[PDB]
This record gives sequence, structure tokens and C-alpha cells, in this order.
Amino acid sequence: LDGPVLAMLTTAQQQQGSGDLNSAAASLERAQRIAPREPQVLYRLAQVRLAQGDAAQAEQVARRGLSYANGRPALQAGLWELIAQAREKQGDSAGAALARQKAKVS
Repeated sequence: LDGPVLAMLTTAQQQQGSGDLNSAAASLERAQRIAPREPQVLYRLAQVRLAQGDAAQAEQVARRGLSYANGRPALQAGLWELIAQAREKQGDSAGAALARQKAKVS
């Protein structure tokens, strides 16, 4: 396992788990300096932003992670569900259903 990326993920999850979504986001942006193309980093980053209520932001991060998630179906399913939840919180139930449709058949 790649230690540096995993260290930042681990640190991010400890911070999110503690209620410090700001630092978690900072830790995940530091993770990108090591792994700018890691969809799992983007997945967690989109989660933290979504948990902060920054839905439109989360959606674009998750949509970016998706472009790097090719041939990783469990992860693409996860990212689409995140995108659905981000559309929902933006008042968009059509784009949310269409996203959950892509999560179910990827």
C-alpha cells in the first residue's frame, strides 16, 4: 500500500470522524499533491464537501473522480450515489434519479 496517500486518507478520516470537516478537506487536498489522479481520494473529498453542505462543489469533485475510476465498478457506483445526493441537495430530483440509475448499471 502507498503509505503517503494512505496516511493522508487515514488522517482525513480521523478528522472527519471527529467533526473537523475543514481539516479533513485540507488533509485530502494534501493527498492530491501526492496522488492528483486517485479516484479514492476524490471520493472522500466529495464526501467531506457534501457533508459540509457544499453540494455543487462535491458534485464536480465526484464527477472528476469518476473520470479516473474507469474499470473500478464498486467505486464508480459509490461516486454516482454521491453525485445523486449532491443533485438532491441542490433541489434536483431528476438528475439524482438519473445518477442513481448509472450507479445501478455501470
